Amino acid sequence: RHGELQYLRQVEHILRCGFKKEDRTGTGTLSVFGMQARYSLRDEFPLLTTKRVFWKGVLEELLWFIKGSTNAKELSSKGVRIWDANGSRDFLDSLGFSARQEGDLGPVYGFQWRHFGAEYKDMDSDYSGQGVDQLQKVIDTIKTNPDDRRIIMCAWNPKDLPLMALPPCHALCQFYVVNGELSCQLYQRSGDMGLGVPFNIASYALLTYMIAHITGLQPGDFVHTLGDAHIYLNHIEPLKIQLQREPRPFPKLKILRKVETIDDFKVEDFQIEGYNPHPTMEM
Amino acid sequence: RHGELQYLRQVEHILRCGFKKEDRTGTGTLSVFGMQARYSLRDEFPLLTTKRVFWKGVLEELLWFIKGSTNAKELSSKGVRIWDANGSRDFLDSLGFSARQEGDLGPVYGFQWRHFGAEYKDMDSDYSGQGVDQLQKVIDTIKTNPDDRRIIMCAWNPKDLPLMALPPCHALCQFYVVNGELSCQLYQRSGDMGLGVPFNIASYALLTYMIAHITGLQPGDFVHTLGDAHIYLNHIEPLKIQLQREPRPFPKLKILRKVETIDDFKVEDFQIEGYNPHPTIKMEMA
Ligand SMILES: O=c1nc(NO)ccn1[C@H]1C[C@H](O)[C@@H](COP(=O)(O)O)O1
Ligand SMILES: O=c1nc(NO)ccn1[C@H]1C[C@H](O)[C@@H](COP(=O)(O)O)O1
Repeated sequence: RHGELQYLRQVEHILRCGFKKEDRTGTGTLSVFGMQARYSLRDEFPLLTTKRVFWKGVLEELLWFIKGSTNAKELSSKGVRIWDANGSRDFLDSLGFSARQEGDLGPVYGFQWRHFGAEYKDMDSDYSGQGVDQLQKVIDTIKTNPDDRRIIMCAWNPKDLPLMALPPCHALCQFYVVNGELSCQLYQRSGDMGLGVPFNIASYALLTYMIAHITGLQPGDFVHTLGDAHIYLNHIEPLKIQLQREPRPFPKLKILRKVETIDDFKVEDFQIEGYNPHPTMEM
Repeated sequence: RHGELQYLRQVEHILRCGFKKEDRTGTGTLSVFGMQARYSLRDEFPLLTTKRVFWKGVLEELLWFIKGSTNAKELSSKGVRIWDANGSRDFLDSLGFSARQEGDLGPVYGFQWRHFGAEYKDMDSDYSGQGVDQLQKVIDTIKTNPDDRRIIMCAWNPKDLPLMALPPCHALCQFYVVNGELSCQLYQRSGDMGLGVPFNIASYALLTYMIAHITGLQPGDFVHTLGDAHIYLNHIEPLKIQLQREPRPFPKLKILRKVETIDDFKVEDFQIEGYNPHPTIKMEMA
């Protein structure tokens, strides 16, 4: 009944039925290919309670995508340092991006969402009016033709892949309207169940709350679809302890004023209410 | 537990729990957003048995994608007419492409799979060496780095959307290797459960058979993920008839020689063995 039970049941499934599968680093995982969960967004927000999620992170990252930034420093400046390693001098240099300034992640989410198909130069270039503004397109469609079955925002851009500091885990999302309610489905190609997935659910849930607010709809479901769902072998023992915790009721997300456009949202517009995660995993 | 039961349980779910949702066509639907089924490809091929699926069409269509064609006439010449209406004068005209030659679907699957990001001109243009050959990239990666979590072919191209005769229902697919087995997940954004979906499952299961053959792996699973899964209101009675039929075991798919490149497959190289479906059920197209 509690929606977090689906996440825990996925983790239980990978622990019990997953296959050992080597991976790009070399730490090894247990893996299952193809999973799906549905998190209701109706009068609650799916911010996992069996372990704390970095909400400040979720929110600032999402605001950073929306402004179309591809500078890790513009995020880091908000106290959210999750993308900093990927834009470091040594990391960029290792990919052959010696000409880039530190921070320049290349044409990642912000760019694809706002400027798909534009020619990326650097993180400081002016791309005003260039490419497809997928995010505004989705919002426009939801308002004018909510029954449309093509309401997609796609970060996966095969042309641009070699220029990105890393390829996106969240390949595309799709939006859906029925009965005054906005749903979102994420196709996530690769999910670290222990460390990444709870954050990723909160992210796409928050986007859906944001879009539903500006289009005058209510949040429906967040449908989480995974490709390689995995648990790193060093996360097994912590997840078994986590798996013994009963979820606390999900918190509520409140939007504190009437916001007209997606660009106008600010950190202060949001309040998480009644979040009571169980107390205290390496990447 | 017969794999076709998942498809039938999806249809039953939509019939029972779907919402009525108007659509672009005006016929209306019952719809659910977000579904997933897994079809084993291990010593069986998921060609549905509760009605007859147009296998010839599945095979010719996929071959046609593979060679990069965006010319409906080139598929029609094989006796497979499923794209002809999309390339017709009247339809191209309605979309505003009156300068376009009849048959010219614009930058659809074949172009995206073989030339992603190239500048489309017309269906007769020479695109050799232009854009990203995603199909070949996926094959290459499967061979050189089977654990890669980025093995994706994406037909959804927001830049090209406005030039396409129709936007792709199959937005992307991802491949996955473990234990000597090749799996594929399709993200299908919109599924006509009556007419489209059984054909679509066969398409991607066949694609997976083809790639596993080329990369020397065994087919694993086909995971079918749907966005707007819908039943047109006029398919309801035909599907209620179908839901009464008990599935028969799935057929086997045989590949009849060693093929070394995906471009070298021909219709003659495939044999469906033991396909014993219940009769065709006819359903009016939206
Ligand atoms: O769960 C994840 N969520 C992300 N959100 O931005 C990013 C990454 N991941 C995980 C999935 C894999 O563990 C790893 C990415 O490695 P890849 O799948 O090899 O590209 O990080
Ligand atoms: O199920 C489908 N499979 C296709 N495979 O190529 C193509 C189309 N369809 C269905 C889904 C919708 O009923 C219709 C396309 O309409 P749209 O989702 O409104 O773009 O055809």
